[PDB]
Amino acid sequence: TGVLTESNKKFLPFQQFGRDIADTTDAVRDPQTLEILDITPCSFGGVSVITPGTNTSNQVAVLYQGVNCTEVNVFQTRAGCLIGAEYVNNSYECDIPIGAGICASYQSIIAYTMSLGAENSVAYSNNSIAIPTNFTISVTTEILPVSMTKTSVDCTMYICGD
Amino acid sequence: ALGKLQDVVNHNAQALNTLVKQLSSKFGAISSVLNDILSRLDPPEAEVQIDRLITGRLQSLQTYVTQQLIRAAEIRASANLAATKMSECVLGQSKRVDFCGKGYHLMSFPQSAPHGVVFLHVTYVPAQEKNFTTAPAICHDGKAHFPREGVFVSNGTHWFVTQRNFYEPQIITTDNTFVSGNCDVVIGIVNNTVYDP
Amino acid sequence: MSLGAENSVAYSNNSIAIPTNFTISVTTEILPVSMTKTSVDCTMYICGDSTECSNLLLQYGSFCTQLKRALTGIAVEQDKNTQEVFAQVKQIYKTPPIKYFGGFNFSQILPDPSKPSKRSPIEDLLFNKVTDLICAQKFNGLTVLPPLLTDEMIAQYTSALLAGTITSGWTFGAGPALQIPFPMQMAYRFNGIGVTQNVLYENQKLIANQFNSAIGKIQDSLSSTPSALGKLQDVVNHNAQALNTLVKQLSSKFGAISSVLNDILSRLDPPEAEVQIDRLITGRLQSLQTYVTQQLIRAAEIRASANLAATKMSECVLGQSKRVDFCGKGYHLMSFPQSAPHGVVFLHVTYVPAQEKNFTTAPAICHDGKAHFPREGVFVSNGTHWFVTQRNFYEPQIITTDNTFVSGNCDVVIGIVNNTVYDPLQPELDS
Ligand SMILES: *[C@@H]1O[C@H](CO)[C@@H](O[C@@H]2O[C@H](CO)[C@@H](O)[C@H](O)[C@H]2NC(C)=O)[C@H](O)[C@H]1NC(C)=O
Ligand SMILES: *[C@@H]1O[C@H](CO)[C@@H](O[C@@H]2O[C@H](CO)[C@@H](O)[C@H](O)[C@H]2NC(C)=O)[C@H](O)[C@H]1NC(C)=O
Ligand SMILES: *[C@@H]1O[C@H](CO)[C@@H](O[C@@H]2O[C@H](CO)[C@@H](O)[C@H](O)[C@H]2NC(C)=O)[C@H](O)[C@H]1NC(C)=O
Ligand SMILES: *[C@@H]1O[C@H](CO)[C@@H](O[C@@H]2O[C@H](CO)[C@@H](O)[C@H](O)[C@H]2NC(C)=O)[C@H](O)[C@H]1NC(C)=O
Ligand SMILES: *[C@@H]1O[C@H](CO)[C@@H](O[C@@H]2O[C@H](CO)[C@@H](O)[C@H](O)[C@H]2NC(C)=O)[C@H](O)[C@H]1NC(C)=O
Ligand SMILES: *[C@@H]1O[C@H](CO)[C@@H](O[C@@H]2O[C@H](CO)[C@@H](O)[C@H](O)[C@H]2NC(C)=O)[C@H](O)[C@H]1NC(C)=O
Ligand SMILES: *[C@@H]1O[C@H](CO)[C@@H](O[C@@H]2O[C@H](CO)[C@@H](O)[C@H](O)[C@H]2NC(C)=O)[C@H](O)[C@H]1NC(C)=O
Ligand SMILES: *[C@@H]1O[C@H](CO)[C@@H](O[C@@H]2O[C@H](CO)[C@@H](O)[C@H](O)[C@H]2NC(C)=O)[C@H](O)[C@H]1NC(C)=O
Ligand SMILES: *[C@@H]1O[C@H](CO)[C@@H](O[C@@H]2O[C@H](CO)[C@@H](O)[C@H](O)[C@H]2NC(C)=O)[C@H](O)[C@H]1NC(C)=O
Ligand SMILES: *[C@@H]1O[C@H](CO)[C@@H](O)[C@H](O)[C@H]1NC(C)=O
Ligand SMILES: *[C@@H]1O[C@H](CO)[C@@H](O)[C@H](O)[C@H]1NC(C)=O
Ligand SMILES: *[C@@H]1O[C@H](CO)[C@@H](O)[C@H](O)[C@H]1NC(C)=O
Repeated sequence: TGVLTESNKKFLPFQQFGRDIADTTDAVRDPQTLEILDITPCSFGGVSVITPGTNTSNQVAVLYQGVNCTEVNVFQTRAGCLIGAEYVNNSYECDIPIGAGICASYQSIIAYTMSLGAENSVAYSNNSIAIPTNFTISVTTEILPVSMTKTSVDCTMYICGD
Repeated sequence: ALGKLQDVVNHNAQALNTLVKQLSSKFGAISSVLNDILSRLDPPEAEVQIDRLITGRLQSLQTYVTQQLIRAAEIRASANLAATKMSECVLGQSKRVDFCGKGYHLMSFPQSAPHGVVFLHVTYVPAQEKNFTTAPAICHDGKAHFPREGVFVSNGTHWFVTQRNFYEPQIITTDNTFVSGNCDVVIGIVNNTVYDP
Repeated sequence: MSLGAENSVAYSNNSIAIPTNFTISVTTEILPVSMTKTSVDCTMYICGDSTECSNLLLQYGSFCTQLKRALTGIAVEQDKNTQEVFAQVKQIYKTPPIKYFGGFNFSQILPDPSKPSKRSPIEDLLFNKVTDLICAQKFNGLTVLPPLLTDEMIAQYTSALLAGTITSGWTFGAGPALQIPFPMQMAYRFNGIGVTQNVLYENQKLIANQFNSAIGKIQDSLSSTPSALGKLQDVVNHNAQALNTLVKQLSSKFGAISSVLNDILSRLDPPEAEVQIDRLITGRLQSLQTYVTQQLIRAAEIRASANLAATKMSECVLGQSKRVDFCGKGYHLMSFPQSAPHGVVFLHVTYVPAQEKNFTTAPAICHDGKAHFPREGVFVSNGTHWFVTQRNFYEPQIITTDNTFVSGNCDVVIGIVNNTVYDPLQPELDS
């Protein structure tokens, strides 16, 4: 199953079919008329559903991965076509990752380019220094997994039972 | 907050559930129940059906063991990191940056958690910074004076020497400065008096 | 093979070697951070458009769900690895408009305004030097997923880290960014490795020239060597190779009459077609499981490398590290992060001692029946006179009460030599 586009490839007279580097057909010669056609498979995409928690809302957005918007609140991203989210020029922290610098959040569902950080310009000069005059004692949490559940499998009973 | 430990627990349960789920798979055989296969067929074809079930179940079990081994390696690496943190953050003060909390590390406290450890990192964070005019050295009597442990700061009219991480201005003296060379070599040296005790 | 050039160290009980000069050495460390994110449609890959094949595939159970879940875990893991290595500052720092840092030149590592990508010349070189197969891989139901952080944003994070380190030293890592002049920052780093501030200040122009020359050499070395960026390219190669192998596996009969499902359906009745499709499904499923297993092992290796890269970014770039060989060869001074495709390159600026000279050494000096020990240095003799100098640079100073401390009598100490110890107070009271 494929689209048959015009081909610029010059086949030798014996050759009938054409193959990719990976041994998949990319070209063919028509039997009725001796012309070369570029066989290209029909478009496919990975449908991804972007949703907030169900209790908060039931609105969803659909991302078609790798599919241009013209071949399927519609916005075009490098990741694919995003339908059901409205692009906002504002930048916020990432809530739901879409990819290619695009993130989604619920406020309706909006898509935006995520802000890396707040912008700070340090006042560097040849002869000025900044000295702390006070301190904060900060306690922070680090959570590390140490062990897993210990599992034993009876191979004979699992495969065969009694 | 405790997502990582729960995730590990979730994976183990999920893996077992998947393995249990695999028992309900025909694997290309007439039935997924061995007892039905024995009850319904003669041994020459029952052997073939049992073989199909055995190969599918064995493949499932091998897949489960392979994922378990990869997860075991990941957990072992995490445990080794946790042991390193326990030795270096709890049993000692660490000069490594960001190893034992954000900021300058002071001490750490271990807390047990299911399948895990939680480290409470007590760190010192500088705050309320103030601008000062600074110089590399002080020129007094044709000699260059450098801070032994601090930095030279000026509030606009007077020069003092203070510790780098806290503002504590002190009079510039021979006690807290050392003399190396003449003033001319140093770039940016400023002229100020150096007190003698 | 020869292990090494042969050197015999001239050990003697009373001789020490003291460096009289230094070399500022910049070295490159290349670390992989992330891999290509791959997603596989299990049904499309194994069966394509065949309904009968999908129906037979359903009998095997949740294998497809397991493979998709594992790939999804790897895909999120790569983004997490990139966040851990690069997103370590919540403030995007910027360099001052006047790029004067006491004679230190950072043009090669700072972002270039002229370039549209806003990357440094070193970063641009790194991107250039790391590079219908893709179409076929896409056509077989395998999809490459874009990285969550784009290359420009990763470059922006590296720029923020560079701006923070250059303008603020190590303060920004541990808290608010506190401005410090770059020569004073370099002097602090010199103090960290045990060399006094005066050595940096007196030789500031020489140190700046050495650093600039080293940075230029680093750019030339990366540009002129094919195998400098081998590790990142290898990772890219493995991912492409794995996909190619998986695509190649579709052309395998796997013990069946044909490798084409459509031919099997067209030529055979369903009782034997089911057997042939089963053979194809089991072979393709085994191939897919094998691919996922290698991907998981590689993901673990890349995760370990990313954890190491994050540790280097925290300890070498955001701080000065006393760990030996962790942040370059030599005594570590500072480090600079540069973005690279699927990777980070660390420019480690280190202090290497050079032009060492022999001196006669003693553990202690005996004066007035008392043993004097150096507070911070070592006792050296040039043949006739005794001086005390810092261990890592030769700076002879007169032995005085100020730089020595008295513990015990001379007799207990072994190897003690007799020399005068000057008193600062003696001229003052005398005059
Ligand atoms: C130290 O002084 C500098 C300049 O004298 C201060 O930097 C200014 O900060 C304000 C407030 O954020 C900005 O609006 C200016 O644009 C900054 N100037 C420059 C040249 O960057 C800095 O805030 C002072 N530091 C402290 C702790 O007061
Ligand atoms: C340093 O910061 C501490 C807080 O971190 C300041 O303590 C506060 O002082 C104000 C006014 O004196 C009180 O209203 C607060 O209740 C205090 N907070 C705490 C936690 O004690 C302290 O005054 C600051 N010191 C300087 C010199 O600025
Ligand atoms: C810089 O700090 C010094 C020391 O604190 C200041 O000198 C003192 O200033 C106070 C108030 O102006 C006077 O009462 C003292 O008599 C001063 N001491 C001496 C020894 O003169 C100085 O004023 C500060 N400069 C600025 C611009 O704030
Ligand atoms: C720091 O002090 C030195 C010596 O007191 C100053 O050097 C003198 O400068 C004046 C005016 O430029 C000359 O007339 C003298 O001949 C200089 N003497 C010597 C020994 O060089 C120097 O100018 C001072 N620097 C500052 C910034 O005030
Ligand atoms: C310090 O002195 C020792 C010995 O006085 C020197 O070691 C000699 O080095 C030369 C040249 O490499 C060799 O031919 C000798 O055999 C070495 N002698 C011994 C006893 O090992 C050493 O080179 C001197 N250090 C410096 C920096 O010149
Ligand atoms: C320390 O080494 C530096 C070079 O690493 C020396 O600087 C060189 O000095 C010579 C003669 O003065 C010049 O011809 C070179 O061009 C200098 N090189 C550089 C890179 O500036 C310096 O002289 C040495 N110092 C000592 C005390 O040995
Ligand atoms: C910093 O280094 C850069 C390059 O490392 C210097 O730029 C060079 O400037 C010279 C003189 O104008 C040109 O001939 C070169 O073509 C420049 N190189 C590049 C790569 O553009 C720069 O002058 C140095 N100094 C400062 C203050 O930026
Ligand atoms: C060891 O170092 C001392 C001090 O640098 C040298 O003593 C000086 O030597 C020079 C040249 O011989 C004389 O002009 C000075 O007057 C000496 N100073 C004193 C205080 O005597 C000494 O010569 C060096 N010894 C050797 C063997 O090089
Ligand atoms: C170091 O100095 C001490 C004290 O001046 C020396 O001890 C003296 O040695 C002489 C000759 O052996 C004796 O006549 C004195 O009676 C000793 N005095 C004491 C208090 O013991 C010692 O010999 C010197 N050591 C060296 C290696 O020169
Ligand atoms: C077949 O028919 C087409 C259409 O009439 C003609 O153009 C062509 O020359 C014929 N012969 C071959 C060998 O294709
Ligand atoms: C000091 O800094 C300013 C801007 O930061 C610069 O214009 C000036 O040239 C610097 N001074 C010297 C002596 O380089
Ligand atoms: C000093 O070293 C030499 C050989 O290096 C050795 O023979 C001698 O015994 C040593 N001196 C003492 C007092 O042990």
